[PDB]
Amino acid sequence: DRVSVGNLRIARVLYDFVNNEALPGTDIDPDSFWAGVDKVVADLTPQNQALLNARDELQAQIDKWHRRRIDMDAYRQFLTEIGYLLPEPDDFTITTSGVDAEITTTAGPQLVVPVLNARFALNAANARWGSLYDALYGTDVIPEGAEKGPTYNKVRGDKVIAYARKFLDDSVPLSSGSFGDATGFTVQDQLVVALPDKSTGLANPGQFAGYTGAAESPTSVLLINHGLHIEILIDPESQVGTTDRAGVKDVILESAITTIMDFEDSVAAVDAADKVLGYRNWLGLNKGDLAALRVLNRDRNYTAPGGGQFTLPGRSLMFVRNVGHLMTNDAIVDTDGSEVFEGIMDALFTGLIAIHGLKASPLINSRTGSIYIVKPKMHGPAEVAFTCELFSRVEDVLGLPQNTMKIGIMDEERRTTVNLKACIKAAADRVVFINTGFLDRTGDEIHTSMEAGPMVRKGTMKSQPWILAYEDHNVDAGLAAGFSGRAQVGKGMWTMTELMADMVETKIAQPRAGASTAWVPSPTAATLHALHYHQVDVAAVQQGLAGKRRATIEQLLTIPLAKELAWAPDEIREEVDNNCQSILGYVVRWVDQGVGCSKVPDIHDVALMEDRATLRISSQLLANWLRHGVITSADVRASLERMAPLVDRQNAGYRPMAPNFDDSIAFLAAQELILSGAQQPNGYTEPILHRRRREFKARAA
Repeated sequence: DRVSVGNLRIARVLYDFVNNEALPGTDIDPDSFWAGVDKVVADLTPQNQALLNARDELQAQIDKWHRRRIDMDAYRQFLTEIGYLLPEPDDFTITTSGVDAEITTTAGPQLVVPVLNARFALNAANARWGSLYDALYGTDVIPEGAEKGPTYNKVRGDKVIAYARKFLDDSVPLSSGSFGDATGFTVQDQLVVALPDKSTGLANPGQFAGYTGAAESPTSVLLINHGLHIEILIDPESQVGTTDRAGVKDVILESAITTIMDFEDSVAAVDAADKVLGYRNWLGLNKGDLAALRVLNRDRNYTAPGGGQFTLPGRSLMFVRNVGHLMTNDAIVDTDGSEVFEGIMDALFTGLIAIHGLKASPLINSRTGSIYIVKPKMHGPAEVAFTCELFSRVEDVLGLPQNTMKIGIMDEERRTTVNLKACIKAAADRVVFINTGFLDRTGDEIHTSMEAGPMVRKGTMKSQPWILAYEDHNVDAGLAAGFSGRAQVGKGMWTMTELMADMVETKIAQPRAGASTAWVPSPTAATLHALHYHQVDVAAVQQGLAGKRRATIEQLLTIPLAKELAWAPDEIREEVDNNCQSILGYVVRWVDQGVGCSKVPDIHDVALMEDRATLRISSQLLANWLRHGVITSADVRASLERMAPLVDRQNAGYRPMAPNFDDSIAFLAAQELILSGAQQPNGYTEPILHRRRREFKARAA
């Protein structure tokens, strides 16, 4: 079933894929590459294993501590004693180089898409440019007599048009009058726009940055604001442009400035066939020839306010997100049976692939010659140090100069949060971002303090002292480490796919909090969230936050215990009902269809775009309420059974779970996640999930 190379037994599909598709073009000797792999896996595996065991020893110690008991003073002293809370390093500045300006300079939206889905991955890459009009018309941003019918509704149209003209006014203002009264654009020398009883220019001429067509009647005017590009498309002959008083047919926003192709929480990849699919798609993006023709967009040409032709990138600068340290995968199995660590595997294979995106021989990702890898679920700075070591070993096997493989550190584990400055310092010449999330981090929060008592409800976690301090701490640390002109400070994902008006209203808080990037669920959402980077001068904000220490180690460690009495019976029911629905709705699709991400209607029927992290939080909360006797096993079974046919309801378009639950592999998976969730390492969900997806796939054979 396998190819023996050194002490490794590689799955043939994987072996064949690396040799036939990946290796050619990289100037890496196939046999050499394979011994390289063999070497790295043997060398780094016990360290990898050492790190994983340290996690369990720490959690055990913490579990016992709580069981013998809150004295927040000795608690913090205990953590220090065991090596969980480490000493905070001296002040420093990251020194990472050869990084693209999308990362170092531009604040903008950031897309995340499951790599296994070439259609989504294609749109993601093409989402760097996005029509504002389409985004406004199609979503609930413009309210509905402007209803969306089977045909275009001109009423909705000039509402769209009005909104856009106002956007231009706030973003690239004219010295006199508004864009709403524009009648035409000309390029005298510079960008002059004709008003009815006037003619005016850009209040700051530097905002003009190019155009197309002829200077007298340009086909489009390129504008720039806060490093982001705005393009007004001008075609009086077009249907839209015929009714526009300056012949404007559309406004195009530079939107998803970067994208993350995800091998982690948004996919289901449980054996060697899945991984190859992922790697193959990642290959196609890097060579630049993936298609379905819908091709990757080529770059864009323009004319400076009196000069030559310059080209702007037309694709989203791509990061890849490898899996984390925990999992093994039988794509590579050792001589004596043991599955190799998935993360080590990802570093070599996605790193090898990325080499193709460094040159044309057609499409290039990084222009400065870096490979950008996001690493998730690290706990503490020894774990960061190992990842950097993994990368340096890989860059040797690949022939790449050291420091080629950049790191984006996800801050989503408690032991990383309280040692963030040191985690950053361990990657000080590789790091190109940090980022915060609600979902994994809360999962970890619940699991680390599982034994201390029952946690507050899920909806309530969003406002807890620990999480507010954690968000602020992330930014402070990034800024103090000198991120402003160097790396991204990122914030989490907007998960309500349909609530775009709501998104435009609230998600502005993230750049206001000094985040240079944040996550959006789609190309449409990317365009809309780009509006926020125009309103908010992030570099200004980041400059204002300098030297500020707005979160103390005492605040970070405030465990979210519910106060006594707390809830009335029906509130508890709603909570478990809601959690069981989230688990089922997601798990049914993960196990039966290997679809890691899609729109799962929640209890109140909102379309949520959640990944595996939602599993982690929902399950850990229930296991917590189980452990402290808030609810019983008799309670949990009940809801899980009640919600099961309703998930079945929300899935018309599949194999029902009700009424014969005990023979549904998904229903068993979801149930296991609850009842044994307290036993899962850091409440991770992969172990139970990977097992069951494999189980189900052995029903399909």
